[PDB]
Amino acid sequence: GSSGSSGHLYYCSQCHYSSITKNCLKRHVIQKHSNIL
Ligand SMILES: [Zn+2]
Repeated sequence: GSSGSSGHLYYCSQCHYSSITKNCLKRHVIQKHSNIL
């Protein structure tokens, strides 16, 4: 047998969250974090 990490997801700019595409992930950054400089 064998072992390893899970399939690819795009990771958040400010936490450990991840999603399918940047087009979904940006909504998490808009809603859950301070999306400012
Ligand atoms: Zn996040």
